[PDB]
Amino acid sequence: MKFAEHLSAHITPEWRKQYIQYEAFKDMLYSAQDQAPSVEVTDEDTVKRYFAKFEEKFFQTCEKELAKINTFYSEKLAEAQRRFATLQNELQSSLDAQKESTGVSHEERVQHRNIKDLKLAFSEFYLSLILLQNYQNLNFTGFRKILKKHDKGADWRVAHVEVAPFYTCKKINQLISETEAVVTNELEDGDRQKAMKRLRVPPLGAAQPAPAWTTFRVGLFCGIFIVLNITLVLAAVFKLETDRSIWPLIRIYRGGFLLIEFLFLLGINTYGWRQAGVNHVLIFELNPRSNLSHQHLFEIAGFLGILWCLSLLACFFAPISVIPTYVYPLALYGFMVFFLINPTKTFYYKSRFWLLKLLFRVFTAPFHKVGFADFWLADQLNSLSVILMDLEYMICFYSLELKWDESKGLLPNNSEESGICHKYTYGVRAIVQCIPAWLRFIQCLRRYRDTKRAFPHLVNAGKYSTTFFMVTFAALYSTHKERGHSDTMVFFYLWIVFYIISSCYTLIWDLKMDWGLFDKNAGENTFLREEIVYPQKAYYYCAIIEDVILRFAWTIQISITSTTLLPHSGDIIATVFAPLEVFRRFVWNFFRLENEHLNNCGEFRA
Amino acid sequence: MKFAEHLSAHITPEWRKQYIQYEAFKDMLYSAQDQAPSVEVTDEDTVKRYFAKFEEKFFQTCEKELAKINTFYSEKLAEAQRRFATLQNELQSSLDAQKESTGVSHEERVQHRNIKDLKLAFSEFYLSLILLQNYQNLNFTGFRKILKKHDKILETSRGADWRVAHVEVAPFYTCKKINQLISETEAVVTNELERQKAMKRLRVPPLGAAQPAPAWTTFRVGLFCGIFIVLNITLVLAAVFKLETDRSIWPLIRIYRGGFLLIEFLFLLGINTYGWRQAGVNHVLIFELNPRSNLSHQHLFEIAGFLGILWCLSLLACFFAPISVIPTYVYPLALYGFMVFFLINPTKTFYYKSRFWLLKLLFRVFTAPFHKVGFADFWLADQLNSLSVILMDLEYMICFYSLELKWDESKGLLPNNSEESGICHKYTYGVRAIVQCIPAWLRFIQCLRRYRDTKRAFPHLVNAGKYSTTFFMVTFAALYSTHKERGHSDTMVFFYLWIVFYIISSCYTLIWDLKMDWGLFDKNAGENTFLREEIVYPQKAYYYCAIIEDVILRFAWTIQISITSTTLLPHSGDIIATVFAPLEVFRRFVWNFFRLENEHLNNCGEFRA
Ligand SMILES: CCCCCCCCCCCCCCCCCC(=O)OC[C@H](COP(=O)(O)OCCN)OC(=O)CCCCCCCCCCCCCCCCC
Ligand SMILES: CCCCCCCCCCCCCCCCCC(=O)OC[C@H](COP(=O)(O)OCCN)OC(=O)CCCCCCCCCCCCCCCCC
Ligand SMILES: CCCCCCCCCCCCCCCCCC(=O)OC[C@H](COP(=O)(O)OCCN)OC(=O)CCCCCCCCCCCCCCCCC
Ligand SMILES: CCCCCCCCCCCCCCCCCC(=O)OC[C@H](COP(=O)(O)OCCN)OC(=O)CCCCCCCCCCCCCCCCC
Ligand SMILES: CCCCCCCCCCCCCCCCCC(=O)OC[C@H](COP(=O)(O)OCCN)OC(=O)CCCCCCCCCCCCCCCCC
Ligand SMILES: CCCCCCCCCCCCCCCCCC(=O)OC[C@H](COP(=O)(O)OCCN)OC(=O)CCCCCCCCCCCCCCCCC
Ligand SMILES: O=P(O)(O)O[C@H]1[C@H](OP(=O)(O)O)[C@@H](OP(=O)(O)O)[C@@H](OP(=O)(O)O)[C@H](OP(=O)(O)O)[C@H]1OP(=O)(O)O
Ligand SMILES: O=P(O)(O)O[C@H]1[C@H](OP(=O)(O)O)[C@@H](OP(=O)(O)O)[C@@H](OP(=O)(O)O)[C@H](OP(=O)(O)O)[C@H]1OP(=O)(O)O
Ligand SMILES: CC(C)CCC[C@@H](C)[C@H]1CC[C@H]2[C@@H]3CC=C4C[C@@H](O)CC[C@]4(C)[C@H]3CC[C@]12C
Ligand SMILES: CC(C)CCC[C@@H](C)[C@H]1CC[C@H]2[C@@H]3CC=C4C[C@@H](O)CC[C@]4(C)[C@H]3CC[C@]12C
Ligand SMILES: CC(C)CCC[C@@H](C)[C@H]1CC[C@H]2[C@@H]3CC=C4C[C@@H](O)CC[C@]4(C)[C@H]3CC[C@]12C
Ligand SMILES: CC(C)CCC[C@@H](C)[C@H]1CC[C@H]2[C@@H]3CC=C4C[C@@H](O)CC[C@]4(C)[C@H]3CC[C@]12C
Ligand SMILES: CC(C)CCC[C@@H](C)[C@H]1CC[C@H]2[C@@H]3CC=C4C[C@@H](O)CC[C@]4(C)[C@H]3CC[C@]12C
Ligand SMILES: CC(C)CCC[C@@H](C)[C@H]1CC[C@H]2[C@@H]3CC=C4C[C@@H](O)CC[C@]4(C)[C@H]3CC[C@]12C
Ligand SMILES: CC(C)CCC[C@@H](C)[C@H]1CC[C@H]2[C@@H]3CC=C4C[C@@H](O)CC[C@]4(C)[C@H]3CC[C@]12C
Ligand SMILES: CC(C)CCC[C@@H](C)[C@H]1CC[C@H]2[C@@H]3CC=C4C[C@@H](O)CC[C@]4(C)[C@H]3CC[C@]12C
Ligand SMILES: CCCCCCCCCCCCCCCC(=O)O
Ligand SMILES: CCCCCCCCCCCCCCCC(=O)O
Repeated sequence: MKFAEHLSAHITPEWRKQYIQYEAFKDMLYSAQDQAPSVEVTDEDTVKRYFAKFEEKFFQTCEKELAKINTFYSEKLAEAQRRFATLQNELQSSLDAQKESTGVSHEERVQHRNIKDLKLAFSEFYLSLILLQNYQNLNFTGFRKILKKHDKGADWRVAHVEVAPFYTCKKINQLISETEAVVTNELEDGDRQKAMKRLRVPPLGAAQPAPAWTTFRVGLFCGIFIVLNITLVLAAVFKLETDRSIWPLIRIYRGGFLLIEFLFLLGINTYGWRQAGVNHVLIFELNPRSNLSHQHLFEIAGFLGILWCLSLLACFFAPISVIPTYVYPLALYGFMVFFLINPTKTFYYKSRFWLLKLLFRVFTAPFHKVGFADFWLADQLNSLSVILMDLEYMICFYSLELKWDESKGLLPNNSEESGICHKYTYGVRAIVQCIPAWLRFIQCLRRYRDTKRAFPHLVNAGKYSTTFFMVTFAALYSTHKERGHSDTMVFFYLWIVFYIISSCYTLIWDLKMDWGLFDKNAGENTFLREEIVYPQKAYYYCAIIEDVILRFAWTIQISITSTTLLPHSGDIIATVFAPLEVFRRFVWNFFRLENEHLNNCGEFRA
Repeated sequence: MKFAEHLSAHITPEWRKQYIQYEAFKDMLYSAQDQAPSVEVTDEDTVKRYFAKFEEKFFQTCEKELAKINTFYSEKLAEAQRRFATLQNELQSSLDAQKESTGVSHEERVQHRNIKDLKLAFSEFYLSLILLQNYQNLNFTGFRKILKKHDKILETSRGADWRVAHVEVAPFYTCKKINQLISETEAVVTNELERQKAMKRLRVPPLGAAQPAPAWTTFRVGLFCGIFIVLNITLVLAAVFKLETDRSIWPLIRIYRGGFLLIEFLFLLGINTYGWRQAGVNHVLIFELNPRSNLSHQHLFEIAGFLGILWCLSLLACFFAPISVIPTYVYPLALYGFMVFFLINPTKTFYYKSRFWLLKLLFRVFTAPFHKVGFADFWLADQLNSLSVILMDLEYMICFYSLELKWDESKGLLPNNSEESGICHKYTYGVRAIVQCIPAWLRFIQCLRRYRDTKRAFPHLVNAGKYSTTFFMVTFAALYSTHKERGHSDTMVFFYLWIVFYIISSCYTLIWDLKMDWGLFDKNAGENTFLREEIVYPQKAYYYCAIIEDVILRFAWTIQISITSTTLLPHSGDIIATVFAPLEVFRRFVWNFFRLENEHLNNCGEFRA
């Protein structure tokens, strides 16, 4: 799209006559491409003459429009400071009239109407300032784009555009800060939240509502998913066979359910960030022009939910009666992976390719610098470890447990489980669960070796490394219970000895390094930090309590399982707790990204 | 909303200091509203003095706003004519540059770039002209609203004589020259710049009305559509598998066909209003709807999907028979009862304005002779002509729940046997006949009233014949059926008449559709073969396909009378009728698209005159 159509789409005609006429230069460039001769048509010396002309005429035209853009941004910055002076005098007059209502009622009612009217006045003035940054940054991007199209110029953009007064003058940016500092101290008399609520203008080309077609698709997918889920519940209640164990099916489909729930919660998270003002575009280093809003994620979440409901429903009662049952769980995940890769330039190709790059960089953790996106994804994998181990179990079941001859082999004939796949034997289960905590450990050590700062890159390393010992002790306990040694219970102690640590280690951390709460300076925000982006502190306290509970939720599992001795209690509690784990990650994302935006806690961009 | 907040929604802030600052006057009214003394507080003569001072002070304030807005529109209209002259100079200079490529390539490419750029120039010129029309009519309604609010508060009528004697003669309203300025813009663009494309770019959809519906309503439309689709599929599967194959499902089909027709009609009406809005046919003026707030296509898709969901659920509950203690014959009654309740809900929720407007329209239509027929009344009374099967199904359901259903049996909705012998589904007593002729009676009486009101024997009496043919059509059909029941010879002699009138009614109401409703086959055709001079919709293939579709569908019974008399299937007639009813609603949906266009263009109904 070459930053040509969407650029004109988000261009206001009011200043369009003096923006970088990118479309006009496109027309000139293609039209003069149409008259490119060959070696025989014009001699090589004349070819060099033609190319030298082309390049120098393009560069002098660029110089002319460069001078035009500098002239406009100089006059408009003089206008911006003149408007600063005028609006400052008007706000001083409003403050004097406030003193006429404070230090010395129809008059007071008129004065607060005037206060709100000037509030709207600096709102549209902030909009004009946003238009001026549009001028600046879109001019920069158009310069780069047209010049690199000509090149396909570099020392020209650097030696003209990067030093031109139309981008070297970052004061307009801090002028926006003035518009901030003028408001909060004078308009709101010290209220930051209402300021950022009113004056902060969402981008017209990015934060605009998504097309009604995408919202309709989201609604259609959500409705189909709801009805399919209801039909699935009824099918389980009635049409499901009660004489066969349904555990392999649950274990196979628990990963897909956890992934779809995660995508839906991530859509909610990105909506929350966008509304609260946390510019995750900069934090994630995403493309400012085109990015996935919350609806574009709800769409994929609903589509995959429909896909999972249909697959599970076909697994419940066979519709074809000639196709074996296991084909549905195989095909669902197979074409989910296909949709993930999808080499063709369709179905969110930009975001899918970006995610594929991120996954490749994360998985090969030690040999790559850790950005915020990489750390964030390798942390998200920590709470989605159930998906990885469930995929491992599905592979094991399809390899060494499933009977390919029997059509209804997915649901075992017997109601008892004795296969190797769901056991901790050989340590395979232990290893596939420690993968997410291995990537984070390696990434933390890489950050330490890249910044030579022992803190917090080494405390993070210990926090991530506790799970190694915890899982190892759990595996030893399971094996020694299988064999029945005297040391068995001893290993159990070590599990509980380390588990209560590996939760506390990830509980004093989530509340202090990630969420930044319990700050030394609190003031009005009890137990919180100085600045709270989100509206109500009740959300903050609910998040604290929820994380405190969910980091120890394993206590309930280890309490019921070791006491009640139900026919099948461990699997039930694990399957119940996995969605709670994903919910905990969803809650954590809000406050982690907010703190990263505010205090730059990760020291990523510095 | 008192035309205050939604008004503030559609107000460009750049002229906000120039319109009537309605909120300000709302504040001044509320001031002295809290400053109104009593008889004991101030004596009666002083009460009159205070009230008269209030009248005079709002009156000179209204005079000040009158003068300010008059001066602003005078300045803006002088600016508009200077802009018109200057843009005419620019556009004729573009004509000269065009002649450079025509009478006197990079130059031609640049010329068409300036052509598209100037097209944009008059795009925002049209936007500014529309803003001036806003300055006119929205401010007009602003004075209307503020003065009438003051009148109600102060129990006076001097505000009415003020608006009539100041605003109605004010230069800012009497000067309709800005509307003819838009007219000149359109004429110049059509003649010089470019009809279909000219009315496509210049015509700016209203910012407060045609703006896309909130995403929280498009989402609801999607949710309802998806639930409906899945429920529809589950219902088909339940019919294929879980439906009992020993009983006759005919009473259920007949009871539940009416709701399906109504929901399909509402969905097709949503499609129709989207088509009118996109094609540029303003249905707001023609239908006499409120320009500010009206139902867009999504607001109708929402109700259609919701009612489809409810119908599908009711049919499913009648199918699976859950709870196991509530009988099967409660679900259709509950569904139709709640539909009626939702139509007549008195609370100010769920499209209260639209529902009250529809209630008024239905009351005016059904008491046909006593009310002057507008376009809305004629249109609604015409819509029932293709929805008569719903009225027939409601009559059948009434008869079934009264005289044939067994209240003792739980599974009484589906009869024990597989044969039908009840009176309800027959033509006996003419109850199935008079119910069929109700929409025709309403239309016939409405058009006779139209004649008695305009004294123009045409086309108010030819249309009366069109709506009266079906009287003889139903009379002969019912009499033939009754005489065939007994077996008298004359029944055969009567049958001819039915078929005879079948080719005298469907023909008669065909030449009407293609000539006086749609207005095609006009004497002046030109390039538009078989069509009228000006066509709004893009492709003429749509028009020809519509002609073929209407020709086929107005003659539907030809197939039915061809099949039920040949195969002699035990239940061919009911199957064919149930198949044809949705086709009948589709034929009405197609007819609307072109009837409204012709009414907009040629004022064929002669309604607004
Ligand atoms: C046993 C049966 C159980 C069945 C459960 C199956 C799952 C049910 C799923 C429920 C619906 C999920 C999606 C609902 C929200 C859809 C959002 C959407 O697409 O609309 C956009 C919405 C409004 O648009 P606006 O904010 O004006 O524009 C923003 C510009 N980008 O803008 C927004 O995005 C903001 C508002 C929506 C986001 C906040 C609320 C999200 C949903 C909260 C949970 C709802 C219930 C979830 C499932 C039940 C479990 C609790
Ligand atoms: C495989 C291991 C199993 C464990 C789980 C691992 C995968 C979890 C799901 C993916 C991670 C969550 C989504 C990550 C993106 C979040 C970032 C965000 O808020 O913005 C969305 C992002 C923006 O991208 P954008 O700015 O449009 O790109 C412009 C490029 N110039 O755009 C995005 O949305 C980026 C992500 C791609 C698009 C949405 C996700 C598609 C996933 C398809 C299904 C995956 C199935 C995996 C197989 C499971 C089998 C068990
Ligand atoms: C991705 C994988 C590939 C796709 C897989 C196929 C699609 C999903 C699975 C559809 C399954 C449909 C049902 C198949 C029935 C097979 C036979 C059977 O066991 O019947 C179920 C039961 C039997 O009742 P019985 O009285 O024994 O019938 C006697 C027959 N004369 O009968 C009953 O209980 C009644 C039947 C109820 C069926 C409800 C099914 C609802 C969902 C269907 C699909 C909806 C999709 C909608 C969304 C699509 C996207 C727009
Ligand atoms: C045996 C199983 C059988 C299965 C059958 C089940 C029933 C099928 C039900 C299908 C329902 C589809 C209707 C839902 C469409 C709603 C679309 C919508 O609301 O989108 C908004 C759309 C674009 O909006 P925009 O122009 O951006 O802005 C408008 C300014 N306010 O604005 C619009 O509304 C305009 C564009 C959409 C409307 C025109 C096309 C809609 C209908 C297409 C056909 C649908 C299928 C019909 C059923 C099949 C039989 C033929
Ligand atoms: C009883 C006899 C049965 C035979 C059928 C008779 C009823 C058929 C359905 C109603 C007729 C179709 C609706 C006609 C609308 C035509 C105008 C149009 O396109 O605009 C929609 C109109 C605009 O209204 P608006 O401008 O918002 O309000 C004006 C004041 N501000 O707003 C509208 O949409 C107006 C209509 C009201 C809202 C939608 C319809 C709700 C009705 C609920 C279901 C009706 C159930 C009837 C009983 C059936 C039992 C068998
Ligand atoms: C407004 C009206 C009043 C309210 C209406 C109530 C809701 C609509 C009716 C729901 C009916 C649910 C099914 C009830 C079944 C009762 C038992 C029965 O006859 O079952 C039939 C079939 C075979 O059962 P069988 O195998 O014999 O059972 C053995 C017992 N262990 O067993 C089966 O049913 C097979 C499983 C398929 C069930 C498909 C049901 C799909 C629809 C459910 C509702 C969806 C609503 C979603 C939208 C809500 C809005 C968001
Ligand atoms: O839409 P995209 O896939 O992101 O590609 C477009 C555009 O592709 P097209 O040539 O097909 O229009 C190209 O614009 P130019 O720089 O060549 O003028 C270029 O991508 P390619 O050259 O590889 O095709 C560019 O860069 P990128 O793909 O890295 O984003 C990008 O345009 P935008 O950066 O403005 O989106
Ligand atoms: O929302 P609506 O039902 O259309 O009513 C509003 C508004 O009602 P509210 O007082 O509740 O805001 C009133 O505006 P005022 O004339 O009092 O300023 C008045 O209706 P009521 O007095 O009966 O409540 C008026 O008339 P109507 O309801 O007939 O339309 C109408 O305002 P609009 O005419 O601008 O729509
Ligand atoms: C993550 C996604 C791709 C799900 C993984 C599915 C694929 C990769 C896995 C799951 C089950 C697997 C099969 C399980 C068992 C056997 C039998 C063995 O003798 C040859 C390999 C073969 C045939 C495997 C091939 C790969 C396989 C199809
Ligand atoms: C560098 C340090 C801190 C981390 C190294 C992590 C690796 C080497 C650890 C983490 C989890 C461990 C496994 C946990 C459980 C089992 C099962 C047991 O019956 C044999 C050992 C075995 C298979 C362990 C092997 C080593 C292991 C894979
Ligand atoms: C008390 C414990 C057990 C449960 C409560 C935790 C849950 C329900 C709370 C804690 C954090 C909360 C979120 C915090 C902030 C926001 C942003 C706001 O714009 C919308 C609500 C939203 C998205 C909240 C939704 C509810 C939420 C997820
Ligand atoms: C209206 C929307 C929510 C869909 C309706 C779904 C719920 C309310 C329906 C669908 C399936 C129904 C159940 C189906 C079967 C039985 C068995 C018997 O004991 C009667 C009640 C009972 C237990 C029903 C109660 C209501 C029920 C649970
Ligand atoms: C158009 C909408 C309202 C649907 C019509 C439903 C209502 C009006 C109809 C449907 C069936 C009807 C019932 C059918 C049969 C009888 C038995 C008779 O001895 C008294 C009246 C009574 C009890 C009727 C009352 C009205 C009734 C409940
Ligand atoms: C004014 C004229 C032109 C139109 C009047 C239409 C009315 C009066 C007509 C139209 C349909 C007619 C009915 C059609 C069929 C039957 C059944 C028959 O067994 C007795 C007469 C009866 C019940 C008719 C009575 C009169 C009727 C109701
Ligand atoms: C083939 C014959 C027998 C029957 C088919 C008729 C149907 C499919 C045709 C006839 C009239 C047509 C409509 C006429 C005009 C419009 C308005 C336009 O903006 C979108 C398409 C739309 C909405 C058409 C859709 C298709 C349509 C409904
Ligand atoms: C005007 C143009 C389209 C001609 C229309 C012809 C139609 C209306 C005519 C011509 C032939 C006719 C059919 C000829 C023969 C019979 C057999 C008789 O036992 C019942 C009526 C029936 C089935 C007629 C029904 C009406 C009919 C189909
Ligand atoms: C499964 C049946 C679906 C019926 C309705 C489908 C509605 C969505 C069709 C999408 C077509 C592509 C249009 C994309 C336009 C956009 O995203 O702006
Ligand atoms: C049947 C369950 C539905 C669950 C999801 C419901 C989504 C819509 C809920 C609307 C809440 C109120 C907001 C209405 C806003 C509006 O009027 O546009």
